[PDB]
Amino acid sequence: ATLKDQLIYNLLKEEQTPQNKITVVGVGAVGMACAISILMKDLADELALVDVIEDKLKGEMMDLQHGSLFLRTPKIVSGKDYNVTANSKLVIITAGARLNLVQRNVNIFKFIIPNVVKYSPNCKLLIVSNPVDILTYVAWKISGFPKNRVIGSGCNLDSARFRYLMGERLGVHPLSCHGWVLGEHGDSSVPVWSGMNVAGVSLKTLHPDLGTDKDKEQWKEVHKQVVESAYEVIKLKGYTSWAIGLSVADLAESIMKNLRRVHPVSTMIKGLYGIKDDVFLSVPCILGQNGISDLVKVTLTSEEEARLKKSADTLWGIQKELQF
Amino acid sequence: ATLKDQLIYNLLKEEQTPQNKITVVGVGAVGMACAISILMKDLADELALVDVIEDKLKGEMMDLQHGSLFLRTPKIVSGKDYNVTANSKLVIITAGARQQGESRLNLVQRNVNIFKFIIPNVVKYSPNCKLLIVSNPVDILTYVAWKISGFPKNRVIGSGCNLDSARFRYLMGERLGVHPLSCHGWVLGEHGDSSVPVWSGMNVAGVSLKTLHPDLGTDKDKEQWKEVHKQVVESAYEVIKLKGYTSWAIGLSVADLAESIMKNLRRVHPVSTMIKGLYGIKDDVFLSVPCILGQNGISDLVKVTLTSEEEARLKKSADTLWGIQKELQF
Amino acid sequence: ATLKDQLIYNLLKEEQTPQNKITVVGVGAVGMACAISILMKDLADELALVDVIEDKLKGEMMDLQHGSLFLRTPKIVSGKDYNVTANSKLVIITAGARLNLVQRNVNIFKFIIPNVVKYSPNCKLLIVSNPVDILTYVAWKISGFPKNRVIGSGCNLDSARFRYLMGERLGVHPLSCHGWVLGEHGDSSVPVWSGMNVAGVSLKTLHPDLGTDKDKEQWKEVHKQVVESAYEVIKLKGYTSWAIGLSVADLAESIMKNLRRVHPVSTMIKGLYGIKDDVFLSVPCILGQNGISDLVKVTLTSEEEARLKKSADTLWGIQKELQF
Amino acid sequence: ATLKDQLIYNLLKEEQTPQNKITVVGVGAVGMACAISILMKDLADELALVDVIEDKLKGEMMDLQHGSLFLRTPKIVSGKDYNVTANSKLVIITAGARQSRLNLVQRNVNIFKFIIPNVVKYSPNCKLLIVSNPVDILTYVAWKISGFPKNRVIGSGCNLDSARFRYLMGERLGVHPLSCHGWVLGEHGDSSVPVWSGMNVAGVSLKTLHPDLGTDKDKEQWKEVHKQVVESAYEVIKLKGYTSWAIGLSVADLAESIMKNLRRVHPVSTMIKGLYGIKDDVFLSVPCILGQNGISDLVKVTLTSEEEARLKKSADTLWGIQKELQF
Ligand SMILES: NC(=O)C1=CN([C@@H]2O[C@H](COP(=O)(O)OP(=O)(O)OC[C@H]3O[C@@H](n4cnc5c(N)ncnc54)[C@H](O)[C@@H]3O)[C@@H](O)[C@H]2O)C=CC1
Ligand SMILES: NC(=O)[C@@H]1C=CCN([C@@H]2O[C@H](COP(=O)(O)OP(=O)(O)OC[C@H]3O[C@@H](n4cnc5c(N)ncnc54)[C@H](O)[C@@H]3O)[C@@H](O)[C@H]2O)C1
Ligand SMILES: NC(=O)[C@@H]1C=CCN([C@@H]2O[C@H](COP(=O)(O)OP(=O)(O)OC[C@H]3O[C@@H](n4cnc5c(N)ncnc54)[C@H](O)[C@@H]3O)[C@@H](O)[C@H]2O)C1
Ligand SMILES: NC(=O)[C@@H]1C=CCN([C@@H]2O[C@H](COP(=O)(O)OP(=O)(O)OC[C@H]3O[C@@H](n4cnc5c(N)ncnc54)[C@H](O)[C@@H]3O)[C@@H](O)[C@H]2O)C1
Ligand SMILES: O=C1N[C@@](c2ccsc2)(c2cccc(O)c2)CC(O)=C1Sc1ccccc1Cl
Ligand SMILES: O=C1N[C@@](c2ccsc2)(c2cccc(O)c2)CC(O)=C1Sc1ccccc1Cl
Ligand SMILES: O=C1N[C@@](c2ccsc2)(c2cccc(O)c2)CC(O)=C1Sc1ccccc1Cl
Ligand SMILES: O=C1N[C@@](c2ccsc2)(c2cccc(O)c2)CC(O)=C1Sc1ccccc1Cl
Repeated sequence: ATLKDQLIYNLLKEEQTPQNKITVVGVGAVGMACAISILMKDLADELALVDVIEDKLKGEMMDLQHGSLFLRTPKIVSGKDYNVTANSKLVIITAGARLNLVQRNVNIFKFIIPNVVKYSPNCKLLIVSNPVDILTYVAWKISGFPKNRVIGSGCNLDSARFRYLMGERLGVHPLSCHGWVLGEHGDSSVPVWSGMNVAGVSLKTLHPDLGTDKDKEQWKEVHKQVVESAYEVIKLKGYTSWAIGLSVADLAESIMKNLRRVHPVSTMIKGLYGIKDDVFLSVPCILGQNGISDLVKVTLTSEEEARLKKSADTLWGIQKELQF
Repeated sequence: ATLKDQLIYNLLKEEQTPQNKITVVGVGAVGMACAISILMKDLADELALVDVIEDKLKGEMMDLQHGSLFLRTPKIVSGKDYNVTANSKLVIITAGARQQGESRLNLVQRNVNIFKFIIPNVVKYSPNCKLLIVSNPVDILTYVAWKISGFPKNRVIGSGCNLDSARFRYLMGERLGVHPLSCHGWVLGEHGDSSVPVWSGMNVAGVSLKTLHPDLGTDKDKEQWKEVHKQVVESAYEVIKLKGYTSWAIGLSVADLAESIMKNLRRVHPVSTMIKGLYGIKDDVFLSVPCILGQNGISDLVKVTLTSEEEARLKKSADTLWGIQKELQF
Repeated sequence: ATLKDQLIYNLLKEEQTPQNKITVVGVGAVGMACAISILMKDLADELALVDVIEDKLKGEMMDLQHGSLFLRTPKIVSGKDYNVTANSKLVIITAGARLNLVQRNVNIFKFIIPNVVKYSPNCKLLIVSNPVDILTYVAWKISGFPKNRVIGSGCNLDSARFRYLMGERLGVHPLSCHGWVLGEHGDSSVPVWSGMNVAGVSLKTLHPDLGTDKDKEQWKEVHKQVVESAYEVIKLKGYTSWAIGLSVADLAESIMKNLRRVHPVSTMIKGLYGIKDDVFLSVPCILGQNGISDLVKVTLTSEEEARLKKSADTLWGIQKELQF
Repeated sequence: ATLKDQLIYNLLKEEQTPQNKITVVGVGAVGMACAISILMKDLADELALVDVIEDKLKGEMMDLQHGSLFLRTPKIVSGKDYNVTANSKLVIITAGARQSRLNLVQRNVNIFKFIIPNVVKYSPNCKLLIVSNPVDILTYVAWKISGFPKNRVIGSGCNLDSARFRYLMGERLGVHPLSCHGWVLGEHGDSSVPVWSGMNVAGVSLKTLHPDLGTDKDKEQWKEVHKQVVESAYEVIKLKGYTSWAIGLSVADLAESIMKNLRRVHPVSTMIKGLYGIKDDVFLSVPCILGQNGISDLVKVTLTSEEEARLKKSADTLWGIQKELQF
């Protein structure tokens, strides 16, 4: 007659599978920022963590667990073995180590993806690890999931940084500053000037020289600052964490709560802008409980299409040379 | 005109003084976990960050700012200068660099020295703020914050046993298969190794565990519930061994205190306060008891009936702390 | 091609079922208060409303729908026909008359409960309609559900009001004021004085007269004022809504997110306190994804135990005369 | 000693002036919906309720207070006397009672003549958020009676109109209303203007994709989406007898920008003199930046000639009513 048995009468031991489980793969600075943002948004009833460094993994798990009083996620687990990830709705891959980088990371996915698939055959994959557009393709390929269930973080953070910088210029909350950065994540991303607006007032229409060499106000600087800010953050603190974690949590929210909000994420663009290769790039997608159910067909200028087409060529050039 | 002027007509450019500003001093692992938890709880309309390492400081600020789309804290600032902290309602001190293997005395003297410059700068720019001390040793450093600031007792709060208690309830919830929220239990006194678990208060739904199980908390306990408090101490060392530091649990616990304070909730939390006049304690020491927290900081405290042995452990901590504190120079 | 097909490319069209659906039966003052609170707590991805008054029902649905921009519940439906309630995790019954009260609400349930079960066989039932302890038994009896999946709102509001009044006297937030009102909802509930505490400090130990007539401070009136308050709110306002909505939403949060928090709700207490009859009364219960998995065995004084057994006799006396 | 004093030692006997206080004037269906939504969004540390029906007011206060355990707003107060409203940051006016119009007007002006001065006396530094109808006119009336600068007098205006529109838009497109952008401006209600040029998803102009958007020759008749916005309002009233939830939610959204100084852009009613050839003191909805000082800025929407003419017509009609009011 334990104290537990004296205190509590059990009606059923009928344990059941977690209903809204999320797994993060890789407990580096990016993965843990994703984890804490996810925990604080009450998106999962069970959170699983996986990594190859066993000590760091257990220690992060316990540190999260010790915050359980202040959370609404009743079960947090971790392990190197992927059985802990079983029955995840969403699995978020951040594992890496900050063309060498590709095959290096391709070998890693060859282990991770099949294990993820093994234990959550019907999950959505959200790839954050870089190069994210290539690695989203790699995951799509290895897992054999339909295109809707393999999502890259893509230009989600790029766009968010853009909207912050735009809001600073205008003196307006980023929520009310709209603008899309599409295509290849990072250096070669495309700011779609035609979609930039506040309250439906297109900045292109008011300012027809927007984002061109002529522009007297040099709004191209804003997109340049998006990439410059990324290098400056790494220069200053060594890594990026908070912003990517907050943006991934926002994607997870749409997926887990089947919101059908639209986000700039990396999806297979074969069939658009004259691209015929099996490659992934960022366009606005509708996110929900089976991942990317729909995408928005943004009208690009000839110069913008050309930039996406060049990225798709560069990326297929790397991908045809890959060993699976 | 410029594009901004063509787009937006300005009605006025007046005023602009923060209504719910929080400052965090020290942007290490603890500081930044406090910052992100505070931001995701929509507690502040402005967050200020302060450190001595200028590069790190600026990059941490930027990193938070780039997540602005996903938050409702419209202004994040940072700087080595305390002018960025002006008009803070709450100022959280997580500065000092964590202990290696170094001792308490070495930690004490280095962090006392750090506070001698931090605290007056905080007081200058935010004379009416509540101060929340997290840096270790927390009970001593809360005293130090109080002595230097000249603040009344209600506005100097030490994180104290708030994390100890959170871990205790976590562990208690594990053994019982109940959410920590519904497992009640208080760890009081000196933060860390010497903390006191108050067995008589441990309950679920108002049912005293001690009443059900009289051996609870004793050596004669066949179920060794006394290990639950031991594991609170053990789990802390273990986390530090495994990942090198602690961040998430302390950050979450601190954001909870900040919530009570900023929203004037008058919830009861176990935090360190100036305890002179209780438990036959006569010296100026800060220890954790259950404190009502709100917009004036600690407005009231709960008088917990302690056992002879629990009273003795607190008095012992008070004697030891004061022994250190009398030999400090200001 | 339509504008939609011009703007949006579909990957997959097949309609997925809701992951976290809740139904509210009865769109009166209580039902809609439950709904708004549930909606502002982000507990459901689908909300279904049912009533017999078709106009009021449609209008209430539309009114919620028109607030969709400010919510995170992407689908809101209504109907007199229970097919709109299909696949609910949780079904909350607030339909009824605001002995005669019993028989006529029993006749309503003979139609409601089978229809609920038909379309959501694995749902948790949460009963709010009065008299709640009797009607919870009625719902259990008719549904054929196991007892863990039939939950009466019970003493959850009574305890919430008790903690509010306690907080006012002590000048402490009700969250930090702990105290349990158990047994039969309403006039015959039992305040468990031994459990009343702040920070683990027993009020009864500090103030032995607590809950007796000898008490100079009349702490016994705190429990009486719980009952007086209910009647007073009705006199002043005509009904109660907000408090009960909020309390139901809190129960729903533990159920839907599997929190395993303890709440005072109505459950089958046969086998406890000498009770032999098939009756439902409030004890502290652990709430999660399977409804009530466990029960806290509160130590009650001789008088408290007898008060509970008395209620059980009274409730069975009524129950045995009912026609199903 | 008392139980409280044996349990609790007091360090200071309080009490600060209220720091994040909101008052709601009028505890009808709309005001109580505003109240619950504000409470569930943790926007205030003190909520004050005012009305002229004593019993109802006291009963609503108690009902809310009884849910305190589940809220984070530690002080909820009410009264017919406006001393209970002292030091509010934001005062929300939903007083009047449900419906001619000029009847509703001069009737509600008589009400405002008592309400507004009382509000001003106890919170001279508050922002006013007017919800009561006709909202554009009644926002003008609160502005004039108060003597407040125009930045602190905000009308709910076309906020609800724009949210209904976005709901309808999202229903058509199979997208969440958050990702469906579109603005309904001008006079709240029957005469509101859908700005077809701003209507977009992901910055893709639906007008650019479909130049017939919002026109008569539109083969998909997207004009009906605006008509449905107005038809929706009549339908709700017919079906349930009043509107509450949606307006409450939208108002709470405005309160959040204001109390948290977010500087988000919302379609609210503001003094529009000097724009679109409007020369009178009239309040019409345009996109406004909302923060701790109310409306600090407004967005200059480029309107078609027909859009501008509709705003001008509302302005003339509104001014013609306003000029005749007795204060
Ligand atoms: N798409 C975007 O917007 C962003 C992408 N990223 C990417 O996130 C990735 C990680 O970033 P950091 O956390 O800063 O690196 P990190 O070095 O701090 O952490 C990486 C983690 O991956 C783990 N790991 C390595 N191999 C593994 C394996 N086979 N299985 C499981 N875990 C394994 C490591 O143990 C380590 O904990 C990088 O690829 C980085 O480029 C970074 C931020 C922005
Ligand atoms: N009370 C509790 O339960 C706590 C649980 C965890 C940690 N607690 C303490 O937080 C502090 C800080 O922990 P952390 O892990 O964040 O230390 P770091 O070394 O990583 O970071 C410290 C920062 O402190 C900064 N620092 C250092 N000096 C200064 C000055 N003079 N002003 C401002 N900031 C300063 C320094 O640059 C670092 O950025 C340490 O005393 C821990 O024992 C206490
Ligand atoms: N358990 C608690 O703590 C409670 C606190 C407050 C209310 N409690 C009870 O909720 C119910 C409902 O109270 P409410 O104030 O909401 O009554 P209303 O009259 O406003 O609404 C009842 C609705 O119930 C509808 N109704 C009536 N019959 C039906 C059927 N057969 N199916 C569906 N809906 C039905 C009817 O049309 C109304 O719309 C009643 O038994 C109250 O005693 C008890
Ligand atoms: N702007 C929008 O989009 C709105 C959409 C919905 C409704 N909107 C208006 O809110 C108000 C109130 O609507 P509601 O439906 O709540 O009317 P009620 O009759 O139920 O409530 C009115 C309350 O107003 C009170 N009242 C009446 N007079 C007073 C005075 N003088 N002081 C304080 N309170 C007063 C009265 O006693 C009632 O309690 C009305 O003008 C509606 O057209 C506007
Ligand atoms: O923000 C980051 N930091 C990384 C980076 C920064 C500059 S180039 C790559 C990065 C690099 C190394 C380590 C690390 O943790 C992150 C990884 C990454 O993809 C990003 S987002 C980014 C990067 C470049 C341009 C624009 C953007 Cl929006
Ligand atoms: O959890 C922690 N980690 C620290 C620690 C852990 C064991 S002893 C001190 C710590 C130590 C060293 C570096 C560092 O960053 C933190 C600092 C600290 O106070 C705590 S909380 C703690 C510590 C000991 C016993 C019980 C508790 Cl609830
Ligand atoms: O608070 C209420 N109001 C009702 C009531 C009130 C007095 S007796 C029954 C009620 C009555 C009529 C309409 C309605 O919506 C609710 C229904 C009900 O159960 C409650 S809770 C209650 C009722 C009596 C004593 C104690 C409590 Cl905690
Ligand atoms: O939604 C409502 N209901 C009211 C209404 C409806 C049709 S005309 C006025 C209304 C009317 C009567 C009573 C009442 O409580 C509300 C009050 C009101 O302003 C609105 S919003 C509205 C009204 C007309 C067209 C478009 C909109 Cl977005």
